[PDB]
Amino acid sequence: MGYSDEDREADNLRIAEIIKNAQDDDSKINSTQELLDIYRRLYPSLTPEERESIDKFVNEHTDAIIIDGVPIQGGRKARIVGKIVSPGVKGLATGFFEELGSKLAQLFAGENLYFQ
Repeated sequence: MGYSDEDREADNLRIAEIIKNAQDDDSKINSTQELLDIYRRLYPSLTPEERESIDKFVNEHTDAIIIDGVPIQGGRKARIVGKIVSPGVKGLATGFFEELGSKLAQLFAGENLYFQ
């Protein structure tokens, strides 16, 4: 259907590289932030029906990160530097970090959009 699958590999390469480049909890949890960037890349013109596929692996499949009475939704790690977070929530980010890698794998079959 598409005509640039070769370009998709570029974004996917980052997802896999993040997992392989991570081993410890602090490294993975901290690396998870970079993984989120790859997600927005596939948010150029996604539909509700199509995006539903990914939602099935985040909405009722992944967990959220409660920090400062302001947890996130949609399986993802928000930017929280120097906050009143706990050691029980910091680790939770790692649980989704690994799973996120596999999820982004399928997302590769669509498109991307770099910007910063």
